[PDB]
Amino acid sequence: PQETLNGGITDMLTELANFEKNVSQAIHKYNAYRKAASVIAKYPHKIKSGAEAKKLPGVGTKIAEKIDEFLATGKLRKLEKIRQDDTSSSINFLTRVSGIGPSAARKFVDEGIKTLEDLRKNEDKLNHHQRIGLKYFGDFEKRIPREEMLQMQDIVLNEVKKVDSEYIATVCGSFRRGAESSGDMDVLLTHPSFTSESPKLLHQVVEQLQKVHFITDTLSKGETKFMGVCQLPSKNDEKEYPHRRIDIRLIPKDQYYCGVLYFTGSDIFNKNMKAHALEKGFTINEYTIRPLGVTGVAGEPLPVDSEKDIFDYIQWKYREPKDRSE
DNA sequence: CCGACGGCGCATCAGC
DNA sequence: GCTGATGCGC
DNA sequence: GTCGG
Ligand SMILES: Nc1ncnc2c1ncn2[C@H]1C[C@H](O)[C@@H](COP(=O)(O)CP(=O)(O)OP(=O)(O)O)O1
Ligand SMILES: [Mg+2]
Ligand code: NA
Ligand code: NA
Repeated sequence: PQETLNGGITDMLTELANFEKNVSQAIHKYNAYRKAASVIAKYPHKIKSGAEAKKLPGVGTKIAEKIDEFLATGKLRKLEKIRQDDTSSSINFLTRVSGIGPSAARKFVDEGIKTLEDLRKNEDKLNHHQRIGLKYFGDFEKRIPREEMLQMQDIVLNEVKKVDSEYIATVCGSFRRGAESSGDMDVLLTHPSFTSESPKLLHQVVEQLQKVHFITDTLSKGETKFMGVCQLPSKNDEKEYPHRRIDIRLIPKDQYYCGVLYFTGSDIFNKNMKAHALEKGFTINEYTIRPLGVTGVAGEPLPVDSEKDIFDYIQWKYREPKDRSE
């Protein structure tokens, strides 16, 4: 539904979420406010009262009261107060830097470091990840048009196959679901030589992507997970492309399609679909699907060579990534 | 009333 | 030096 | 903050 509908309420609730996460360090309250914001965002009527909102799952007594105040006055006193608080507003702002969480943000502000400018002046106090987040502060907040995501996929699949034609690589996330923009790029990688039974398999791929100057920085890298930065090549005379976030995950072959399913999402759909599998005698996670015995004891992971196999264990019919919004 | 609300890879800290 | 905890992001 | 055992 249109934002004008309840956008004021949803904006209020998201701002509250952010203060709970970044300032109060209350992650579960952050998620409570986000859940309330989502269900309200999907509500196809302009909310007239807190009572009306309370009928939705995730909206309770306190949010109902906040909605009543917002509706009667057009603001929320406590949010107005938080906004003008130099300490709170600065802490909340610094967490937009990738690598600066609530703990780091609090410490910086405690010592007089409140702005990106102060961060620039204080490089020695920033760890590697934080320096990268600062460097690309603006770029990391931009979204990625699907047309660029396709150019990016083109490079990733080409270079992976060039390293070893037996690798399998799948760009997952919202992109695989057919979205017209993405926040970042998620790549799942596997290889026949890597099973749960059985490295350098990930390194070889990261190395090649750096060699062709697609990967530009590294946030973290181990034997199964890479998190870093990449950029599309620019044409002479054209404005250069923003730097983008990319993650690459190496997963065992025998867990690969459970991973593709899971990392394609949405979370709504995942959380959603864990359900059916249960009621049908199955426990599912990002790695495996296992049968639940008559007392609830999990059996060995079931064999899986496709996304559809998973649906076929729970007697469902394949639903394309296109239709997995929920 | 009162505990769950996701869990885990990687980087870095804290303590030994 | 090593092992476990914490912070962070997802 | 909300839900639910
Ligand atoms: N809070 C959560 N709980 C459970 N699962 C979650 C999750 N957040 C993300 N996931 C899962 C599903 C995503 O497809 C996948 C990657 O999460 P992602 O952060 O890359 C979001 P996509 O779903 O990629 O949107 P976007 O990138 O275009 O903005 O991991
Ligand atoms: Mg993504
Ligand atoms: Na951050
Ligand atoms: Na952030």
